Amino acid sequence: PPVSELITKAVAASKERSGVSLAALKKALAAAGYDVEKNNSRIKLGLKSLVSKGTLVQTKGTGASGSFKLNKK
DNA sequence: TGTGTTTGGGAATCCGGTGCCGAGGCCGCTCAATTGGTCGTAGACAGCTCTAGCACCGCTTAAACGCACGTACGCGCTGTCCCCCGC
Repeated sequence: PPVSELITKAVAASKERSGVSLAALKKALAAAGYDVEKNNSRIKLGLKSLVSKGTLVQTKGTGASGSFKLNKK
C-alpha cells in the first residue's frame, strides 16, 4: 500500500488539536511495520505531496519538520 | 493562548544583648644586631679586538590576494523523552 494511505491512517488514528509530528509519524509507521529508516526520504516526499495536495495542513514549523493535521475541509 | 501584576510566604538580612577568648599591651630576659677595625678580592673601569647585526640592492618565483562559485555546516526551530531537581 502507498505511504500516503499509511500516513493518512496514522494521522487519523492519532487525531488531536495539535498535530502528529514527524517523529510521531515515524513511530506510528514503524509500529505499523513500515521501515521508516530506508524510506524516510520517501516519507518526506510523500508527506510533502500530501501537503501539496492540501490533504494535510501544516500547523507549525515549515515543511516535514512541522506538525500536521488532516484537512477536514 | 497569552502576560502584567498581585500577595501570602519562606529565606536572607538587620539589630540588640551577651559572653568569651584571642589580640594587644606590659615586663624580664637574652641573643642577635650593631660598632669598630683588618684584610682580601670582586668587580668597575679603561682599553682593545673582531664579529655579527644592520642597511641596502637586484632578481626570481613562490606565496599572498582578490574574486567567482557552489555546498555543507552552523544555527534556529520543533518535538520528545528522560533524568536531575526539589522535597
